[PDB]
Amino acid sequence: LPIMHDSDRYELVKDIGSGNFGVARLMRDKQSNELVAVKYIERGEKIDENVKREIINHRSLRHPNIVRFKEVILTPTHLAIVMEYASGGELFERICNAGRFSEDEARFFFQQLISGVSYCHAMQVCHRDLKLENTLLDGSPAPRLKICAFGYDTVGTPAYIAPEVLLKKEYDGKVADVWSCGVTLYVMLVGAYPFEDPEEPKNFRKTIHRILNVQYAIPDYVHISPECRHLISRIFVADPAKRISIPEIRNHEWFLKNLPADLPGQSIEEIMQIIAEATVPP
Amino acid sequence: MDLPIMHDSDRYELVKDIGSGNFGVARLMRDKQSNELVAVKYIERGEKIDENVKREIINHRSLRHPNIVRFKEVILTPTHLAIVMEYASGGELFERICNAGRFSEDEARFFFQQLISGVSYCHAMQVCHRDLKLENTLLDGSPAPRLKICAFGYGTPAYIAPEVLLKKEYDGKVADVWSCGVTLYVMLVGAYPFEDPEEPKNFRKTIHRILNVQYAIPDYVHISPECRHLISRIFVADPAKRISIPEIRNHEWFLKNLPADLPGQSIEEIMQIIAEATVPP
Ligand SMILES: [Au+]
Repeated sequence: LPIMHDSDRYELVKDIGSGNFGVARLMRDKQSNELVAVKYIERGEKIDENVKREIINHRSLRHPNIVRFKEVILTPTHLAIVMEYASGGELFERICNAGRFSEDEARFFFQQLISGVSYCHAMQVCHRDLKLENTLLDGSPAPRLKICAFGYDTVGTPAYIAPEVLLKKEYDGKVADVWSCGVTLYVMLVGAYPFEDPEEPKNFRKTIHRILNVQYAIPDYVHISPECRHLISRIFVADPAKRISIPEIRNHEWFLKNLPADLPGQSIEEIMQIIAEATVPP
Repeated sequence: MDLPIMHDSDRYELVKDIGSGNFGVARLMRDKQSNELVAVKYIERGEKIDENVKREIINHRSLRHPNIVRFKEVILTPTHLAIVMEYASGGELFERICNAGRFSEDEARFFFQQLISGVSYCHAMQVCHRDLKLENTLLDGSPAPRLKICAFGYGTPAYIAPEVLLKKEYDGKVADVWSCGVTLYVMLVGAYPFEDPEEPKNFRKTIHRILNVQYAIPDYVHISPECRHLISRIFVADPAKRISIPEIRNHEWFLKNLPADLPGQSIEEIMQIIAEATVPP
């Protein structure tokens, strides 16, 4: 990992290498005191089109519940991509710490989740560009949800995979995403993944089976409003045609409860200048 | 292995069954009369209910400090005695460090203050050393997390003091001071001292560095001279010469921004029940 740059702007906090921020550098902005992550791609043949793509693509994303691009820098050696860093850890970890959430806390996060997914869809980012199986939390004393988009250790359950995705080579990514969000809601409320047998999580055949046949069962000791239960039943629908849609959720009674109403970087020119300047290696 | 079945279903709402971690294999449930969240450990009626268990529970029940994981109550089941205590829902302090990369000197001081408060208190109660799980402290659910130390239980050799490795007789309280130094360091640096980060399972090399007190605050980590001094005063191989808890309580770094603040169950019920659960259905 390439050495420490712009001491005037950023302080090296810590080099990390095992999250979903990838292998990265953790740095503080000596003005905002803001925490930021910094990825790196050697200068040369790597600085290609699909990169430039990702960078521009990403910058477009501006919704707060997203891990936002900040800036691009040029070193002699590398391309450094600097973005927001969620210092609050994984949402899953908070769940495990809690045992499970109250329906109201689950609703609080789920609102942010839908807001960010909706926004991302409205910029045409479906499915596999979105790490909806491992969402994170910012550092704040009141935690904001933070979704990673484009990554240029952590266990990922197959439970996140929608049945049509299991069964088919082509599908609507947005609908699949809805399924995913269902998984996250469930896990928040139950403290365990649906479909997955908690005692043989590595029995993938069994898991997949239950996904295909939509076999889930809210524990007797878990008690949720009938509205909530309904919403869940409306997401866990095998037929993508019949699965509730994002807007439909945006108007669902459970979703609307206590819903907050809220729900100067670089010239793209100079960005392109630095990408260019970066495609050649001294 | 597997737990007995939800009980006292009128005082407590079952939150979750868990099988590992720091609260071991246990049960999370909620007291409906405080809203507070609790954890439950289970021992099998009869022989296992030994004198160490008696002593451990009694000693546990004795402690009342906001930085210590607190005893709530004990309960009898057909199969098990149920011990109910406070549950730190904020996870491990270490996890928060990793999430942060490292702490600012002020945040590290904020937690370290609580650390010393709780250790000091435990010492005054003659609870040293192995009674404290000082290598794995925890946080409550507070948005502004409170440090929570597990006492009595029912990793990295970094925490072990040179004398604990070498000498036959040692003071557990002084050893504890060393431990607290480790915690401070790791908060500030984001890594354990002594332990080679690229060779964490090299316990030989680690131990070597412990015995020779070989540590090195990274160039990119910048701490006040007061802080650096304190650390130099804790990481002393000779226990005789190591800074003491009271000495720390009066150290300038410690005192900065120091907050000034720094209905149980009857002993009879308790003893009664520990006695009754000596017999196994
Ligand atoms: Au050696």
